[PDB]
Amino acid sequence: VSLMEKLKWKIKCIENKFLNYRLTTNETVVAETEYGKVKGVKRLTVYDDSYYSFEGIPYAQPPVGELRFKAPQRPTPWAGVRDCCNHKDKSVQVDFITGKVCGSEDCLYLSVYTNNLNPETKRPVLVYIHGGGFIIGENHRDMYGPDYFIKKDVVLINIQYRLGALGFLSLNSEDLNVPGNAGLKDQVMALRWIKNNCANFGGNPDNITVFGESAGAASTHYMMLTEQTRGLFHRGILMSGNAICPWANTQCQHRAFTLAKLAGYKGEDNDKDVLEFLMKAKPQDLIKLEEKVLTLEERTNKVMFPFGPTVEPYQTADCVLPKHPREMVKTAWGNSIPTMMGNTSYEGLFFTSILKQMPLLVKELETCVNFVPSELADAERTAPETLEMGAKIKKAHVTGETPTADNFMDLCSHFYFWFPMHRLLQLRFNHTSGTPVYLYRFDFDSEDLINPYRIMRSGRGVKGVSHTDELTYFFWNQLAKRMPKESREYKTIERMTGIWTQFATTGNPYSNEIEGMENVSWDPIEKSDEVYKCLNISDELKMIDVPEMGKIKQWESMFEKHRDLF
Repeated sequence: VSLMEKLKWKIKCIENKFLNYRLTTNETVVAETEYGKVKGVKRLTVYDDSYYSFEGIPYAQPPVGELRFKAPQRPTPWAGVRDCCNHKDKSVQVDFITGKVCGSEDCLYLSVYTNNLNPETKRPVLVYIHGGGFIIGENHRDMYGPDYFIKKDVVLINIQYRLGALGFLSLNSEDLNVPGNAGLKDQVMALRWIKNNCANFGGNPDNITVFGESAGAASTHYMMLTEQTRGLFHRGILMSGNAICPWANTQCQHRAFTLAKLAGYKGEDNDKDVLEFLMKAKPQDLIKLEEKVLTLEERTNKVMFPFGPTVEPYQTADCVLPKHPREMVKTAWGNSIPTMMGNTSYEGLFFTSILKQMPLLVKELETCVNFVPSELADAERTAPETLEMGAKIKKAHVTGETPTADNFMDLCSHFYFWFPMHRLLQLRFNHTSGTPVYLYRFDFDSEDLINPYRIMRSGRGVKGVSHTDELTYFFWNQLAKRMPKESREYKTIERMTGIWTQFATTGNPYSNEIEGMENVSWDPIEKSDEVYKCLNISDELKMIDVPEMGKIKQWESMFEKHRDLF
């Protein structure tokens, strides 16, 4: 991020401090939890609404010392009142604006918001799992403010979970009890807390919806796949991602050794001696080196992150992912709850700044071998079958005689988002009770209201609807402002939170109380459909055939000889 955007951000951090004070009221309130009483507080919004706020509710023991890299343990209870009028630390990470390491190992918290702690009827409970590649993110209100959703009569809960190597280290040796996925295990313990405790805040434990964007959508989907969570919740919403995405899962068992070596370890490639070294390292020292861990070959093969969700090398009682996601879909409990999925209209537009920076990436489209699904390719990407599959992808995305940045971005929309969604829809239809899945396509562009991922990405002034742009219409953030009621942006806030609340309530996203829906016939996708229908959300709401369908089917065609892998 540029100096000018860094200054502008610092100014916004200070203004947000002042605003937050102005919007804090003096109406403190106490709620019960299974581990002790919590004190929260009423806050106002810039729209002059109000909500009860409890932040910093622990759902697990701080995963420090000997609990580092291990599955979470339940927190210790308390006999008095715990102060929850302020946020806790985020998980250790690199701050994207500043570039410096920030956060704490002491990060296993969730926050609970609602406009009314004693409603006459128990309310639908919406649980947001944040994205950020499993390496960044938080539940702080300067990023994920509940100010729009508290216009609706819901309970909203935003969780944290461990990030990076501290959340996703994985070792083969069973003696060591570091199988992987500690951060997903965190999410499991948070969802158990929510089911056990949401009643204390006016939530219906029999009507919980989990939703997330990007890594939070992959997370939502993992929570729908694992047996650990069977029946814990009742709707899911996957916003630009799922567990079949190529970035959502990695076998990272050798990368602990690599990270240790970067941190100054000398010794053998031996899980015990490697874990021992990493157990004494300063957490910030490990997070700072994480960006250096992937090899050139891995980055070329499109491995996005060194640590993340993984298939666990052995079983334990707390095992979240015992098989590859596609195998887990075959027996998944969550195939049988109402689900909504969708993507933006130009997902890969996110990579604009990356292509400016590294313009030789566009030369990858000359053969497209690097984008062939890894299960079909070779690591060297030189086999003739790999070249033939790459030629198919190239037909789908290269529109003229020389590959362009736009073509690269288009291909990215499909490789990282639309293709895995198609794979997941088709696999799930084979293994479901028949509960509906609905599709949206977010296609609303504005520069009048933005979110911090636009600064991260250097996307100011870039026309089109990038990955992450929909977050602006769900959550308040410190770059936001009060929008006039008549504005296109306000109307889109109303619509998006309306639709999500409607879905959370009923399992059907359609409502004629939502403005612009009077001619919308939003039907779920069927097995028999050759062409997906979606609600395209722009200035109007319109059911259309997914514009991306053609390319989706071209990607599918790479599996003609290997239909069992599709």
